[PDB]
Amino acid sequence: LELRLKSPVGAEPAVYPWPLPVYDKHHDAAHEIIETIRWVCEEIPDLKLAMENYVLIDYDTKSFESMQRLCDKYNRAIDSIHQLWKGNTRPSTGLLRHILQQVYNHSVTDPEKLNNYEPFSPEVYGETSFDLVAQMIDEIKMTDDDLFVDLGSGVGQVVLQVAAATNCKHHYGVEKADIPAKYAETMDREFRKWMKWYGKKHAEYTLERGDFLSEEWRERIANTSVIFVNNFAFGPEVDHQLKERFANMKEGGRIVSSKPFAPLNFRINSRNLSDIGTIMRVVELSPLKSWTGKPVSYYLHTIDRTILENYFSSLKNP
Ligand SMILES: COc1nc(N)nc(Nc2cc(S(N)(=O)=O)ccc2N[C@@H](c2cccc3c2OC(F)(F)O3)c2ncccc2Cl)n1
Repeated sequence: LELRLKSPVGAEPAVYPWPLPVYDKHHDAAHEIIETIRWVCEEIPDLKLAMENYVLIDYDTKSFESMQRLCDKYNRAIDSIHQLWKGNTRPSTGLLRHILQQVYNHSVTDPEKLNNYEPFSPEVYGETSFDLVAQMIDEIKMTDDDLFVDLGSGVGQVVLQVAAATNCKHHYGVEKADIPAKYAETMDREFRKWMKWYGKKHAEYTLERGDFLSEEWRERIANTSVIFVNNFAFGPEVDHQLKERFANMKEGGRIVSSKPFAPLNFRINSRNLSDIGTIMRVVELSPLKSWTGKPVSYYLHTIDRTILENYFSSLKNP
């Protein structure tokens, strides 16, 4: 009582039990199977030739026999292609969206347990966050010298997306809450397994449980080159403590957030020398400035102590 999908790169097969797991009101494992097959067919043109036309539309998700026949036809077509080949790149954006959703559906079995009613919740990642994170990746252009940290990483979705798209030395996700941090452990295993199944490359990453406001995390923030933080619902105290942590970052250190940490129009004077605006540039970025999603904006902060230095030089030399 199971369905098996052979890996296009010879990794362990994907095994699903029957009856197939139900994900949410509108998605299930049956549709994930058909979409997986269709993605592999795009990835391998020979496979599309080896597979008969009708097979990827003439199926019945409510029938074991029909689902088994679909799986069989794909498995046999993958077998002939492996026969032809007898004789590790980053995933495309479309495949990655599919992989992240697949990883989530296999990891977060109980969605009520998450208790996230907020916008940008793990449950709606594909609809809201995925495209926005992709636009953010294109805008900040990270290299192998960069270290990326998502402060309050939930189930680790942003970290997985960034690790699958960039060549940062390392990507970290830190989450305090027990339930998301526990789900993140499964997300991590499911992501590595599925990426191996597709034969797709990703950078090194770590998902960990912890408080980003802890003593251990003070020096970790100071050594981070790119911080991602959804500070939208942060209270003044968490916001205050975070600014203190950012104050130890290196020149050129960057912070990508949902609310700015300093005003966009900050003008250094004698009365505001204690403000974070004295040591960081801030710009409002928006995909609307070929975006067709929500009219969102995000904030890029760049550590630059010359703001403070130029002010002191202006006072000594008028
Ligand atoms: C508006 O309602 C709302 N409620 C809550 N709780 N959080 C937010 N957050 C929020 C608000 C706005 S805004 N400025 O248009 O109001 C815009 C974006 C977010 N969140 C984004 C996010 C946060 C930080 C840096 C970002 C970012 O996206 C980025 F990639 F561009 O760089 C998000 N967060 C968590 C996971 C995935 C994603 Cl993608 N928004």
